[PDB]
Amino acid sequence: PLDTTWHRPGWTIGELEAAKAGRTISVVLPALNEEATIESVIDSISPLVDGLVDELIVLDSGSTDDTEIRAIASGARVVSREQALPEVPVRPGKGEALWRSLAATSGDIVVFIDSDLINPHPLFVPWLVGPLLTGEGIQLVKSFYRGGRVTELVARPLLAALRPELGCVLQPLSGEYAASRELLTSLPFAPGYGVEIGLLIDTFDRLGLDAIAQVNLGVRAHRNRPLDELGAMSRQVIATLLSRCGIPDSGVGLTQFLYTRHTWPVSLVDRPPMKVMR
Amino acid sequence: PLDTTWHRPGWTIGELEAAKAGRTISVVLPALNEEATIESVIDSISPLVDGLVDELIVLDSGSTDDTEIRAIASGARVVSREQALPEVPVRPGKGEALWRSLAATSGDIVVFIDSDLINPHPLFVPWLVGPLLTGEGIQLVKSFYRGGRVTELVARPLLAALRPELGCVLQPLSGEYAASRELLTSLPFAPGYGVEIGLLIDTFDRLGLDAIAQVNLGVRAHRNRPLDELGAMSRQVIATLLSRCGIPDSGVGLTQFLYTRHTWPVSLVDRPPMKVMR
Ligand SMILES: O=c1ccn([C@@H]2O[C@H](COP(=O)(O)OP(=O)(O)O)[C@@H](O)[C@H]2O)c(=O)[nH]1
Ligand SMILES: O=c1ccn([C@@H]2O[C@H](COP(=O)(O)OP(=O)(O)O)[C@@H](O)[C@H]2O)c(=O)[nH]1
Ligand SMILES: O=C(O)[C@@H](COP(=O)(O)O)O[C@H]1O[C@H](CO)[C@@H](O)[C@H](O)[C@H]1O
Ligand SMILES: O=C(O)[C@@H](COP(=O)(O)O)O[C@H]1O[C@H](CO)[C@@H](O)[C@H](O)[C@H]1O
Ligand SMILES: [Mn+2]
Ligand SMILES: [Mn+2]
Repeated sequence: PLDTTWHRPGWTIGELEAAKAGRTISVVLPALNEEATIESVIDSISPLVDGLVDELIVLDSGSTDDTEIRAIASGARVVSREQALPEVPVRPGKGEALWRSLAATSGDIVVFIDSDLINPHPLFVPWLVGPLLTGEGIQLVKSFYRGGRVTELVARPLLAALRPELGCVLQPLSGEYAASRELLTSLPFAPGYGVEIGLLIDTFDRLGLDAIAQVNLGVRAHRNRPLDELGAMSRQVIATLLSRCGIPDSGVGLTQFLYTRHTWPVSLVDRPPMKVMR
Repeated sequence: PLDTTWHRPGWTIGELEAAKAGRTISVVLPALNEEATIESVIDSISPLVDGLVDELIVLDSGSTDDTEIRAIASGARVVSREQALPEVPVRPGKGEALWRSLAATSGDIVVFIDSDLINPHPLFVPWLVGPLLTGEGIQLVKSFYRGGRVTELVARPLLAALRPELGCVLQPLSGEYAASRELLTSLPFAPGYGVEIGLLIDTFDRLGLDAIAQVNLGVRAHRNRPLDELGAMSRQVIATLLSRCGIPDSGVGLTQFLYTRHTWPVSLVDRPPMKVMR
């Protein structure tokens, strides 16, 4: 029921660049403390600039390490959250950075690539924009690949429970996807780690499956985090997913006993469609 | 807000056995293919028989390996699901076995110990019945200890979302707990791996927190399973948890792409309170 390129796409960079037909392509890498990996990621994409890709920015989500200077040294334009929308104070979390990035870019197509990937293939951006440029009716392109414990224990079982029409999607929370600016500026942006599951469910409720494609990116690798930082990610994924399914969420943060106690933040506050800022 | 023995309880086996006061104690080990571990588990408890513990059974949930003969060789009474309730056909899953075991035992207090524990401490049963025998108003005693990825990514975040009053419980899905027969035969029994989260939420909705205690069992170890068998456990945990929170569950099983497709069963069918079979 869901368009799925299962094996390596066949289009070439010149074919895809032809099919642009006046549309522009923006690439955004959100970065919070990724000095180790940001340079390899930028370098996998920058060859495409002025060709297929018209714009590449690194949205610096508050990095205190060498992310900014290493990204500058790789030729990337670096935008802080403040610089993307200065009149609006900054909130924490990933969803904030991706929402803000819509103001700092202008491509008709926006591509999101996580800045914590290790040895990312240089055909990621070409593989993601493929269905947008060639397919008709595609507005969102998620990716799948190949670890994935929030996805496989939280997101996918919960979608099976509440939005079973999205059971065919293989990586709902994937950080690598592309979508049209029209779609992105229409949708609200969940906070924190809810942003991906939120844009998936919202796109489906607004356009159905036939506007959603997914593409195989081979196999991936990234930081594999501690189980506790996943508890908080899981919580925010649940919070967002319940909201889009009309289920009230208590707003209570996950408390963990390490034994010593600590409560993690969870946000129920979405950012509005970027359209309202026109 | 929740009674919690944080460190090793102080009662001794003779003190606890005095506080029995005419009540009997039944111990149940549900077993599906546990030949490797069933003997060590039985042996940690059998010294207590005819003393604190009045009855120990192994409810054989369909084992095709040497679980039954090794359990017999360790002096345990072995009951099959058929033998516990012959007039009712057998359904799969853990919840079925624990429900059936209420018919095959008769203690005023029932203690459940997973038969897949490695080197279980012989004070587990004494530590679990402690609050039931000495405390007043305690009807359910959960355990905590010390891995725990369904618990920490699914159960606890979801309880925070939907039943935040149970955020203090440290291991909602723990297989080691004790409860009164009156409570257990009043409650329905979720199917499969939903049985623990179901008995927790149901007990709370019926008696509040002050009927629930939890006790430290130190540190544990068991099989650490594949991520896919956890996906299905997670699904059934979600299914049961949504039901007790009045949220409709689609009944759609989790589909996984290993890429090759496969859908796992999920059950929405609880067993009724064992009382209805009187
Ligand atoms: O407030 C935030 C949180 C995350 N990220 C980015 O989102 C991606 C996914 O974050 P995750 O925490 O899963 O990875 P890690 O922290 O291990 O690098 C990474 O590129 C982060 O730099 C971000 O820009 N802002
Ligand atoms: O249909 C079932 C499923 C599980 N169990 C028991 O429930 C406990 C927890 O099961 P789990 O699958 O988590 O452990 P494992 O299969 O790795 O031994 C174990 O003692 C199993 O023998 C059972 O008796 N019947
Ligand atoms: O699912 C998860 O728990 C992690 C993968 O990290 P693990 O190695 O599973 O701890 O990644 C999630 O978030 C990533 C960033 O947003 C996405 O790229 C993954 O699709 C998603 O699974
Ligand atoms: O939470 C889980 O995923 C597992 C622990 O296994 P893992 O090593 O975390 O894969 O155990 C759950 O189920 C057990 C049996 O019912 C319980 O004893 C645990 O409390 C529960 O966490
Ligand atoms: Mn990552
Ligand atoms: Mn176990």
